[PDB]
Amino acid sequence: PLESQYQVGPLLGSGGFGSVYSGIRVSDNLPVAIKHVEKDRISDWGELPNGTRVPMEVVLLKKVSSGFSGVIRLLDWFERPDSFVLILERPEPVQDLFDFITERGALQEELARSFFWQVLEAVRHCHNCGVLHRDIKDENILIDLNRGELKLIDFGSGALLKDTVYTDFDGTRVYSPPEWIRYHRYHGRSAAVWSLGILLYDMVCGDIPFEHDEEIIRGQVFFRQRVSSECQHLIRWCLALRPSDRPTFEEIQNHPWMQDVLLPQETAEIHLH
Ligand SMILES: COc1ccc(-c2cc(N)[nH]n2)cc1
Repeated sequence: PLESQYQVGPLLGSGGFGSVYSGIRVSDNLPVAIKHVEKDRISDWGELPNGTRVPMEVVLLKKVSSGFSGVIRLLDWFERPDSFVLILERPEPVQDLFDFITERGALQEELARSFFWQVLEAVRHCHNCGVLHRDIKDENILIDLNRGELKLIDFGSGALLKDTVYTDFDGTRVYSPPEWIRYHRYHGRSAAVWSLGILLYDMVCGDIPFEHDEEIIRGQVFFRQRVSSECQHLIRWCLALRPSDRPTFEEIQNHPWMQDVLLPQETAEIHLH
């Protein structure tokens, strides 16, 4: 079965998410990523339209895995006695946004605008599909270096999108909102906008704004790099302490800083090639 269908290459990475290997689909030589997740480590379980017991990650990936290239697509999955195996698409050449920022430093605003816009479109796709990611951050964003296209990865901390309060959270603390830190309660969309504010600051400053719980709660934004007034305004808006004071996705995309975005191919030509 799986073992004959795929040629296993080297280990790409491992962590909280499991172990991911580079691979090639034997039928058409297609580049793939093979992700292994131990059953004993899966806390959130769900069921497909048929009713098979699978990790929540598989449920969420199927709901979002269609035509749009802003989310990494689930090609297939397999159940083993003690693990689940996920076959994912693999761009080549690729680099995650964390590694990209680490190597190149703070991004030019034209580049951050293109990247941030693409993340916003990917998050809107997830929400339209009834999926909440819950771990939007530089490490969970892949850059397709040839096309200048960004892809969201790791739906392992995600949930089905709902309009009621969430009282559980297992994403990244430094990207978590003050309402979670203080009350252990948040609403999906406004918590997503907070994490987007953390991500934008990270792109234009080269590092995250807050380290400690006290800083998150105070929510005072200091700029360590030269950043335009419009970009600073948008960041401070996404990072409003009161969830109801944060912009909607529409308000972010209509912001003066978000106007005249480059197309992904133009972005690769100017900044990546
Ligand atoms: C280096 O290429 C990849 C490709 C895909 C992934 C991935 C996708 C999801 N949902 N988790 N991990 C990681 C690395």
